[PDB]
Amino acid sequence: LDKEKINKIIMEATKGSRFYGNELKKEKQVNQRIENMMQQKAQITSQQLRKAQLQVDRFAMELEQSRNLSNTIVHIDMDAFYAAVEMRDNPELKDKPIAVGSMSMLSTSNYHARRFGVRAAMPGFIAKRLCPQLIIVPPNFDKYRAVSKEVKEILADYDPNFMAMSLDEAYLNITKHLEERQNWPEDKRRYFIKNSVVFGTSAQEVVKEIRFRIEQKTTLTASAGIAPNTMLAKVCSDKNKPNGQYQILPNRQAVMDFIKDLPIRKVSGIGKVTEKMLKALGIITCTELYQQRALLSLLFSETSWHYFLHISLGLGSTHLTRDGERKSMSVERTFSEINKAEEQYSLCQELCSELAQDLQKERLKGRTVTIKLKNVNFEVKTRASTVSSVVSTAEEIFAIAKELLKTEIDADFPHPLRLRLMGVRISSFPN
DNA sequence: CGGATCGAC
DNA sequence: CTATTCGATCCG
Ligand SMILES: Nc1ncnc2c1ncn2[C@H]1C[C@H](O)[C@@H](COP(=O)(O)NP(=O)(O)OP(=O)(O)O)O1
Ligand SMILES: [Mg+2]
Ligand SMILES: [Mg+2]
Repeated sequence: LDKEKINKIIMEATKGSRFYGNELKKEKQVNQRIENMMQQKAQITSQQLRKAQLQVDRFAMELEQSRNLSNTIVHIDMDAFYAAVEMRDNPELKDKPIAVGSMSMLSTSNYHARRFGVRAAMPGFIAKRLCPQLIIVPPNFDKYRAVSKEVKEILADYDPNFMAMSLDEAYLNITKHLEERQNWPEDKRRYFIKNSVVFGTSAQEVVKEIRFRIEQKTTLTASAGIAPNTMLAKVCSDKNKPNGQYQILPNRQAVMDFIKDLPIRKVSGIGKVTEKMLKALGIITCTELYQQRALLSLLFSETSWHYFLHISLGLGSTHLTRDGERKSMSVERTFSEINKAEEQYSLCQELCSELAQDLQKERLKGRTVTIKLKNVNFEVKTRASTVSSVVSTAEEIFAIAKELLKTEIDADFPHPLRLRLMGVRISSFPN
């Protein structure tokens, strides 16, 4: 299906739903927030622009002088992960458009199915109108967890302090390994086919060995970026996907040529909204994000343009900080409509139990409790409450969440809360 | 601290 | 029928 009929059936199948109501309502807030930003752009003077241009470029120099090309960062990323796993272990599904999910939602889809526009975060029933030969197949998370464990075993040989960002993804710092690998015999870097193969001394070659070894161990392909920092590496991981690599060599000129024409969306952390907002200023590539740096220092907060300047100069993180301790834990469930008050309490109590069980497993006790309610028109509320002494057991949590939900049914009274999702989150853990 | 929004997988 | 855990950030 073509790049016009896709958008045409999505609209055809979304039109007039309670969900699409809420999507239009979210679109206005965004367009308004843009309209407000264009009001500010109108009332920015020339003297302010030149006043900022100096202050920004004083900081840009502070960044540029401390640029760091000494480290070799790799990003590994599995291809069509949940789909690949399901394809691997069910031969029939190969050479056929699949998607892991339910009719309600799709985690992912394989590349065959992506040519019909079916993608991650699409509902099933829409993906079936886009492609009636789509086989939707339920997720087996425990397999995907097991498979991930198999790749993390390989990745640990190259950087034992690697950073598993997810099941399917990971940042590595292979700098220490590249120095050690320079003077290794062919015995230490030979691998047999599941008949023998050796891999070189270069970084390209280390990553070719890694990707090779994953394929022997899991029968799954992965893609990989190479670059002097994490931000770049993540983007060149996407470059030659599926089943490929890219290296941005460690020199300023090579960094900048890659950056030069790079759409800002492809940077991790710039998403749908930011793209549309910056696009209203005529910024689509990374060089344009640089040119407009001064203007941006006035329209956006300090950290937000501090980020945009790192992006424009091709900069990012150059050492992986061993994943820190969590700030919150949560559980939430979607269902067909609930509206009787006593059911909603029962349901909350159940969530507060699961959340207590989970805390039990990691031994954590928090001070803040936060319910989340989403009604049949997809309008989300969040209601929170922080307490002196920490809490942890199913009763203590429920005690607090009960009252927050009381306030909500009582506020809409005499009308009932017609809700489709409920959640409970605990936060404010100790030092 | 409470609440909404954004973004990633 | 049918649109799914967590950190970061901004603002009151
Ligand atoms: N919105 C979502 N909701 C639930 N699960 C999701 C999801 N998006 C992704 N996942 C799950 C399903 C995915 O298998 C897994 C990895 O996410 P990616 O790396 O972003 N996507 P993939 O690897 O499938 O394709 P490729 O990387 O080739 O683009 O996370
Ligand atoms: Mg992937
Ligand atoms: Mg992005």
